[PDB]
Amino acid sequence: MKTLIARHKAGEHIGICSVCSAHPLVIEAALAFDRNSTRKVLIEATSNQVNQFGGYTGMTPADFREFVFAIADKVGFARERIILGGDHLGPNCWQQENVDAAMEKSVELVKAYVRAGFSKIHLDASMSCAGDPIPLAPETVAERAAVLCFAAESVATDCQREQLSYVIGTEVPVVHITHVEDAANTLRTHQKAFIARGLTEALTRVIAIVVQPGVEFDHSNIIHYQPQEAQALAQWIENTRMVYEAHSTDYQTRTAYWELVRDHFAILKVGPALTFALREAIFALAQIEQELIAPENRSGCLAVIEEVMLDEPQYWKKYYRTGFNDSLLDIRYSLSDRIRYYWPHSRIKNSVETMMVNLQGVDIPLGMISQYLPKQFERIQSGELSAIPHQLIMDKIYDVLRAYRYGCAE
Amino acid sequence: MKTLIARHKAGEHIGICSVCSAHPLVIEAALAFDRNSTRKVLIEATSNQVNQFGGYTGMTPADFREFVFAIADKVGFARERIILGGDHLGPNCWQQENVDAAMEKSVELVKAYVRAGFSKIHLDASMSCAGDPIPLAPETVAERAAVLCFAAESVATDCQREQLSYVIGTEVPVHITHVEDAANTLRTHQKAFIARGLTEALTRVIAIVVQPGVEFDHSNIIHYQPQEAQALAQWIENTRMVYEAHSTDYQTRTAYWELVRDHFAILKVGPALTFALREAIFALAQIEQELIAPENRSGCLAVIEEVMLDEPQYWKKYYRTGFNDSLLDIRYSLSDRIRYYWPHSRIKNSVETMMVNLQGVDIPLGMISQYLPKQFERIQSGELSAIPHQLIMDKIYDVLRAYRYGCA
Repeated sequence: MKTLIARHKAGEHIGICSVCSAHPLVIEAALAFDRNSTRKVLIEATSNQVNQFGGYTGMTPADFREFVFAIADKVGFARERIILGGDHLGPNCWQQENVDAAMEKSVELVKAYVRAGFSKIHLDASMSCAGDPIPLAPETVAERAAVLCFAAESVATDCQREQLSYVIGTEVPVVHITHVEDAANTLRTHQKAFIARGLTEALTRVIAIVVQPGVEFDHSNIIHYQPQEAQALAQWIENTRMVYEAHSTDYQTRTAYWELVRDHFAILKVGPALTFALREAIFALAQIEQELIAPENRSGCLAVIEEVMLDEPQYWKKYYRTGFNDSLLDIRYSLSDRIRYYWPHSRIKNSVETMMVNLQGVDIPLGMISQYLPKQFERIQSGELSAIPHQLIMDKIYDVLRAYRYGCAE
Repeated sequence: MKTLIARHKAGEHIGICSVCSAHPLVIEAALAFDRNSTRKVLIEATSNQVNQFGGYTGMTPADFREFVFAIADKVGFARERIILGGDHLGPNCWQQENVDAAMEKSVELVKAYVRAGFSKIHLDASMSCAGDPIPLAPETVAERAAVLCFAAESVATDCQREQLSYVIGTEVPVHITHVEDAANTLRTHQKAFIARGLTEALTRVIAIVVQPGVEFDHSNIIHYQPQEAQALAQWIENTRMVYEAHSTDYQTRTAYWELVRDHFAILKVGPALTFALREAIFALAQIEQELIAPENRSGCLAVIEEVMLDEPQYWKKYYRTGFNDSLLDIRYSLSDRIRYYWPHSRIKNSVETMMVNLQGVDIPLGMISQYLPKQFERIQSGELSAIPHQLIMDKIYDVLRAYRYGCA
């Protein structure tokens, strides 16, 4: 959103949390969390999650829109308060193909997103395809981005075009804090590639550049933002119309989010942390169900989750450790959150629902909430929350959204 | 303390947290929590815990003093910053016995506390003994308090006497205390104390126990309703005393603050401290199940459950009858009857086996977020480590933090 960024550029401490999750409960929580505020909610898909072929979620951009809208309707959240975004749009998942074929799919990808009413468009053709040199000449990155912007602008209706915002650049190094001269060079070459295609107006719609401010996580480690080390970057962006977008901002302290927004990292992408919180809720509720529910009725859902992930290891296998118990500890507790790819699995969905139905039929003792969901227990104590399983899950996800809101709001 | 209450009577928002626990770890947490402040720490025992005959702890009041002091020495807590008190001192343990046998036990109980340097003394002889009318006449309750106070006075040094504070009354009903019944309790105690020659000792009565509308049981908390305790709050302003409130466990930090404001200046906590300790133990046992090799696991939880099922005297009258229900009560009830089992030999050793296993291992961040999320947030902000002992300490500090919010 242009107005929010303009308020930031005029010196207001304000940022936006970009929700990068396809999980329906996470999207429900994101929308519910702001139901009674006036803030816009930003939800973004990656070209892998959703594209013209359905990505891996079986959703086209049009599908994803209606999916989010249907959740919004159920919540009571006005569809117009929703910003939809495309993350890392470009040849990303057609990387193994030659330039022509990957760039043909990328053009139709950008067009699919734009036609579906996605207004925030991240253009990223920094990856080398088959036959390409490694790495790309920075001029080649820019040119390919201009081709993608040209495609967006050409399918846009007049109304959509004026509302389109472009993000450029990538967090991927060609943790290493981005050099100001590389960010400068990324802008300069995008400028030049845009002008070479007559994209003079579209260039004023490039609102953000992606940099690495010094944040990351892997399995059991967080790289905490160090403001002193990002001051050069922070200062460079001030003499532009743009803000920074930061990726992989998950698991930072609420102080860091505030510092980040102060230092002009005003669009903060979150994802794993949201489903990580959801998963902690499900695990907590499953432990509760194991003791509270009669043995013939228990869902067995933790055993189901584990079995599925062990037999279809493809989404986790390249991330986790080899030792057997180490792999289970990772499957369960890694900040990386590779479990997020398995919630759609039919066995997992069925057993989690069985669990939910079971727990909705009985009052959960307060002491079990204190044990397994302590922060929810305290909110129940203060009369702000009920012991309803669905609300306990929401609240778990809200706590992630609360950390961001502290950073992004006044 | 008399100066704390004097500040309160002069209009300052100040309270004190009365820690009613015998657990060494909770006592250690209490002392370490105020290690760097200038606050006094109040630790109280009941007759059941500690008396002439050792109670159930196997500690006389003298033993309990050295036990607190030994913990204070390790923390680096100056012994002089500690206040030792006796809770519900009177014939509660020996109700089954005759009036005069239960009362002789009670005077020797109260003498032993005073001799051992306990400076805060709750006199409560409101229970009916064998041969008594149910309930006792308020005059009778008053009379027996005067007897116990006389016994406390009869043994103090000049120094100890100058320092001796009394509390009177009880929370146990004969629903929020009628101002009238509170006034009647005070009035009768004054008359009985005076009649016993105890006019000077009367000036040393610092508090009366009432019910301000705070309670818990297994899975329910009755939350303090400030507007319902306003009549009580305005009555005590006229008197030389403050209120002491019992069973304040599990309230909000804002209810604690409201309590002190409304002159419930002594707040008694106990089961919430050990409840928190038990949550840390249970979380660590789960972490141990997943991190430690099969041949080295403590079997902590299975030992606890077995021991509690086999020696069930401390919980049997509290918990439910159904077998699974009784397991859920044993684990999770806010009554925390498990607190009586920590000193058992099998439980102690399996808990220490667990701690030894866990101290050699690196606990993944993700597990602490799952099982100890508030501790994880502290680690996340770099104000705590993934050290098992420090994880138990922090669970107990959170209870203590809520009180400090209300009291300081």
